[PDB]
Amino acid sequence: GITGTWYAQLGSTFIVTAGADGALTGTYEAESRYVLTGRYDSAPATDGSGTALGWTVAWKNNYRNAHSATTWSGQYVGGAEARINTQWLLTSGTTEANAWKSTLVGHDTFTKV
Amino acid sequence: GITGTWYAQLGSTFIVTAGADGALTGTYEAESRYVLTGRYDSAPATDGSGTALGWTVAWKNNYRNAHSATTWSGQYVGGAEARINTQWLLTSGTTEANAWKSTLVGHDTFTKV
Amino acid sequence: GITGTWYAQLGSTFIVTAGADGALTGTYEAESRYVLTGRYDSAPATDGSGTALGWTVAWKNNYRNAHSATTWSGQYVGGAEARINTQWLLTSGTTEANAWKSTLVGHDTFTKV
Amino acid sequence: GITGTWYAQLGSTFIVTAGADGALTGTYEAESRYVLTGRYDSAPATDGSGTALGWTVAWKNNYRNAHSATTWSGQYVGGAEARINTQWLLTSGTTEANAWKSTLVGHDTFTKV
Repeated sequence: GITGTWYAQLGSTFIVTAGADGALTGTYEAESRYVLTGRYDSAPATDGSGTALGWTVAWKNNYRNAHSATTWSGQYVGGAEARINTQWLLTSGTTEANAWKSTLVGHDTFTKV
Repeated sequence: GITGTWYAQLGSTFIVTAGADGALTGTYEAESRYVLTGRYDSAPATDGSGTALGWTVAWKNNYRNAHSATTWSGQYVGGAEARINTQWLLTSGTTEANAWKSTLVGHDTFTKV
Repeated sequence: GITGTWYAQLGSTFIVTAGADGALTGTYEAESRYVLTGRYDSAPATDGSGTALGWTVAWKNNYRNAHSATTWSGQYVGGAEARINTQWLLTSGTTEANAWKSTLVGHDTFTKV
Repeated sequence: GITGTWYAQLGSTFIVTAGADGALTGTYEAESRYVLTGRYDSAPATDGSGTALGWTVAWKNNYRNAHSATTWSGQYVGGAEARINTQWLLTSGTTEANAWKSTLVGHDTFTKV
């Protein structure tokens, strides 16, 4: 259900493998490819509710470093129109005095199509 | 700097290893111990700003399953009074109609002491 | 531009008056009608960016009291397909020990249609 | 309980009047003084839980305009060490393409002292 390629409304793509142990591993997109890691409920309830998950990307790679990281929190909904609904937080490293403006909040939805 | 044991203001403890590759691995606390995974800026700026990081915990283990997950986003600040400042999002798996009440937001600070 | 009736994707409706002073006043929907109050940028930039605003609703009225309140933060975008894009926080009054689970985060978009 | 002067951990001050109707009116601090408006639970539960409230400030005044607004969501806790605990969202007006980076999230605590 979760393993495979997902597309965000804006162009971004993520490729992920969901292990039997509750692990998420993959990449977020060559100068713009980045490593991701996360966890998920490997035994969800059967009564129709979604499957909880989360993952992180640090924005550094062989070609650039933005000195920041994003975390996504949300749930997988199965079916014909499968989707992953998230909210995210983006934190940048800052000095002592600019800490208050260090974190962005947003949201996103991913589909298979 | 980041490897080691951290304590949250409320009692929670987390033990983490920061790899050379930008990886975070460890545990969050036996019936209450859980696996965590994340990423961090392995080459931060030198001008005094903090080090960006994030991690995820799925709330399932050999003893219980709360059908949910938490993600933490924030930064490490070094020195004599080292600390990690975060904001977090907690998502539970829900039905279609209760999705709107699915996600909590909060914050936390961790110290070495 | 902002004065008038707005509809949320789920059925909710809000009626608002934007004063010359930067004030927002109106109602959010008879047992389910509630008073709202807010503020907005009464002199936005001309270069195409949106108009910042925010408002609050306390969930008490002559017929019920849910001991909570929601605040919306976002921006107005003008044109043929005018819209207001927000993120919101919902806080409930809690005891000392359950404070950590006191606040929900979500998002919403409103249209004229 | 709520009427009066409150001080944030960083220097900011806010002066507010809580009406019998569930209204909040006041100012947030002369070139740096701004109008605020909000709402609160005028009949909270008696079992010890806090009193839910929210307010908004638009960052424009006779001396400057930052084309943005902040909303605060949280609760009042009474007693000898009275306090107001909040989380806030700050939205700036942006173009179509920079919308994703438009909103900051943070937190704050206010005291009487």
